[PDB]
Amino acid sequence: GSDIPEHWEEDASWGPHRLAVLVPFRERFEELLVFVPHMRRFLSRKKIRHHIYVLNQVDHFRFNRAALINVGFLESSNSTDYIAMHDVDLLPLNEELDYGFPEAGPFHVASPELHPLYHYKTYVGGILLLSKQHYRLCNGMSNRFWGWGREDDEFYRRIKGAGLQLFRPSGITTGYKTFRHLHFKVDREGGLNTVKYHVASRTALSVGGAPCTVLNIMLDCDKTATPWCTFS
Ligand SMILES: O=c1ccn([C@@H]2O[C@H](COP(=O)(O)OP(=O)(O)O)[C@@H](O)[C@H]2O)c(=O)[nH]1
Ligand SMILES: [Mn+2]
Repeated sequence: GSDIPEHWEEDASWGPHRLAVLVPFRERFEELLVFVPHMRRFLSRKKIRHHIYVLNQVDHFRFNRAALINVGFLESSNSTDYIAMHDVDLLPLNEELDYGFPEAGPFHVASPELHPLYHYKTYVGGILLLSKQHYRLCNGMSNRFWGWGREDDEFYRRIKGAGLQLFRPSGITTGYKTFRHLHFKVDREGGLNTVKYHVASRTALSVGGAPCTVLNIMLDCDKTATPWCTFS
C-alpha cells in the first residue's frame, strides 16, 4: 500500500536546510524499492527535509557514478542546499547518524568503523554529505574514471586540496550493524564544470507512497579523451 503518514509532513520545526539525496543507479530495482521508503521514514523522523534523486544512467557507456553525482547536483532542485551522495543499498539503522546540514565540512556518514565491509582511514564512499557550496568548492567529482580506479579517493584529495576537512560520526555504538547492506591515473582537470550530459526524461516515482524523482541521464563521453568510456 501507499498511504502517506503524518510524520512525513514538514513544518516550521524541521528547520531551514533541505537535503538532496543523490542515488546513482543501474539495475538495482529490488534495493530501490526498500531504499526510497526506508530513507523517507528515517529522514522524516529526524525532521530532515529532503528530495530523493535516482540518477539512472541510460547511455550505453560504462557506469560512471561520479559523473552521475555531478549531474544530480546540477539537476537537483535549487531548494536543496546540501547533498548526500548515497549508495542505494546501504541503509542507515541508527537514528544518531547525523544527516543534518554539514556546515563545518563534508560529513562521511558510512565511516570505516561503521561500514559492514570497508575499513581504511581515507575510505570516503557509501554515504557522504556536503553543503552545495563545499561540493562546488571541490569542483564536484572527477568524470574521467568511468568505473575504473578509485574515484572516491580522488574525491578525498579534492576535499583536502580545497582546504576542507572531513568529519565522521562520533559516539556511535552499533558497529558493523550501524547500516543494513542489501545484496587509475587520469588527468586531474575537470569535474562539475566539465560534465557533459542531457536528461532524456524525468519521472515522478512513489514507492509505497514515498516519492522520488528518477532522472534518466545520458552522459556524453569524449572518446578521444576517455576512449575507455566505451569499454563495456
Ligand atoms: O552497477 C551498479 C553499480 C553501483 N551502483 C550504485 O553505486 C553504489 C556503489 O556501488 P557498489 O555497491 O556496487 O560498490 P561498493 O560501493 O560497494 O564498493 C551502489 O550502492 C549503487 O547506488 C548501481 O546502482 N549499479
Ligand atoms: Mn554496496
